[PDB]
Amino acid sequence: APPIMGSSVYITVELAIAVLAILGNVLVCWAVWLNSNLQNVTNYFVVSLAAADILVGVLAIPFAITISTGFCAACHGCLFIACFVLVLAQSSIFSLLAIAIDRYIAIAIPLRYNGLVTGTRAAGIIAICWVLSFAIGLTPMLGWNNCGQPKEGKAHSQGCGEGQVACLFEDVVPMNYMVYFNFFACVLVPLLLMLGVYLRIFAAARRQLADLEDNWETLNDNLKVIEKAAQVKDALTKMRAAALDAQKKDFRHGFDILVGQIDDALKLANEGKVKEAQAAAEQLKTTRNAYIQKYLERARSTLQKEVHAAKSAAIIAGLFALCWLPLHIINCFTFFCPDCSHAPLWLMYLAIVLSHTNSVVNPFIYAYRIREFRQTFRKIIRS
Ligand SMILES: CC(C)CCC[C@@H](C)[C@H]1CC[C@H]2[C@@H]3CC=C4C[C@@H](O)CC[C@]4(C)[C@H]3CC[C@]12C
Ligand SMILES: CC(C)CCC[C@@H](C)[C@H]1CC[C@H]2[C@@H]3CC=C4C[C@@H](O)CC[C@]4(C)[C@H]3CC[C@]12C
Ligand SMILES: CC(C)CCC[C@@H](C)[C@H]1CC[C@H]2[C@@H]3CC=C4C[C@@H](O)CC[C@]4(C)[C@H]3CC[C@]12C
Ligand SMILES: CCn1c(=O)c2c(nc(/C=C\c3ccc(O)c(O)c3)n2C)n(CC)c1=O
Ligand SMILES: CCCCCCCC/C=C\CCCCCCCC(=O)O
Ligand SMILES: CCCCCCCC/C=C\CCCCCCCC(=O)O
Ligand code: NA
Repeated sequence: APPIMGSSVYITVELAIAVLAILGNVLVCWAVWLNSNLQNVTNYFVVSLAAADILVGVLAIPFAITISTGFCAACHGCLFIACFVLVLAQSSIFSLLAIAIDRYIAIAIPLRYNGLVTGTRAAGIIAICWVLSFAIGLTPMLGWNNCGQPKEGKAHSQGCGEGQVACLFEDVVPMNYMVYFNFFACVLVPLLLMLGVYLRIFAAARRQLADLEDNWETLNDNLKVIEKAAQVKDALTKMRAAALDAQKKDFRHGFDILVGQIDDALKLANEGKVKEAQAAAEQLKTTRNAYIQKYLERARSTLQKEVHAAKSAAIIAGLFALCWLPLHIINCFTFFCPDCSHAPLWLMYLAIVLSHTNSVVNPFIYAYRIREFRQTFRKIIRS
């Protein structure tokens, strides 16, 4: 069949993807500018991520359509066209990595976060990443390419002038750079690092919840042994150690009557007044229900709020890896198996449009998983 027929379908799908990539991600940057609640260090990385997805539809996708024609051009002008999308992919990887680290510091060392992670330092970190992404993505232009061994039979058949070449990715971009340098070092290694950071995040949160529950059960279980008891001095000692262990306002009050009531009943045991030491220790049961019980339930909800946020960010990085791995696996076959038959053009088309689809999914996740984004999105849509 005519080659223009199948080309029109691929061009149509690519042009539609760019429209959704530009529209949705601009809506993300608009919400962060208006709503001040969205103006935190974690969201400055998702705006840098949205800018990379906006630039995919404005530049990378139009570049991909020009590559498909095999037009004649200077080999270095062809290099910038074929390799610019690598600059945007590296920027997203660093943005995903930075997001995972931010949520780790928030759950591991929550007290120092506001002093550790500041808005003026992230603006330089984002700038450092974008400059480094241009270096990684444009590495073939520094000499690691195939401009010195041009395909003349393809250049003569295409009618290319002197100094030009049939602009094709697999012709000017070496496949050892794509597999060893791009996929392994710059993509796979940071992705595995992202998997490790999220493991330590979910485990630490599961341990903090378990530590809080046991500190509550130690406060309750030992309340039954003082009332059914030197035996009262033992439990009142496990009282305090577990009371301050759970200390990690109205709460600061409630702990003061708690540690105070346990202190009063403690000395009543050192001098033998057992029945009075008992009676002085069932009055702290009222303080437990009116103050210490409320602090524990509030911290459990706050813990879930941070975990839900860590889950949402973990989904974004997972969707990235799913949309980009099929393309890299196909390159591993072209490189590691020369006796294999090269992947057909339709499968390559499917791998290109699948990698482009990652520039559309992220604004959907924020609206579905982050309430503040969804509400802010509605105010702009209504107005
Ligand atoms: C602000 C935005 C839109 C700027 C966009 C700049 C783009 C469109 C420009 C900048 C550099 C340009 C390339 C530079 C060199 C060559 C080699 C030549 O033989 C064919 C054109 C080609 C391949 C150019 C295509 C267009 C190009 C990629
Ligand atoms: C990345 C996750 C979702 C797994 C997806 C599976 C993909 C990447 C796998 C499954 C089957 C694979 C194909 C199986 C056989 C061949 C024939 C060979 O001559 C070229 C590679 C090619 C065409 C493979 C390319 C990669 C492939 C399409
Ligand atoms: C951390 C995980 C996701 C890494 C993914 C593993 C990658 C690197 C693995 C999985 C499947 C592998 C391919 C499976 C089959 C073949 C055919 C063989 O004739 C050459 C090697 C080749 C082409 C392998 C190359 C490496 C490969 C692509
Ligand atoms: C993300 C990196 N990357 C690649 O890894 C790649 C590639 N193009 C090929 C393969 C050739 C090919 C693909 C589509 C076509 O229309 C065509 O005419 C030829 N590869 C292996 N693109 C260009 C779209 C690309 O940017
Ligand atoms: C929403 C994104 C809109 C993008 C609009 C631009 C899309 C088309 C871009 C340039 C097409 C490539 C130009 C190459 C000239 C023809 C090549 C040839 O005939 O040999
Ligand atoms: C939704 C289905 C779209 C079409 C299939 C998408 C991906 C299929 C996965 C791999 C199947 C193997 C494809 C290889 C084609 C034949 C290879 C050959 O001709 O030697
Ligand atoms: Na992206």
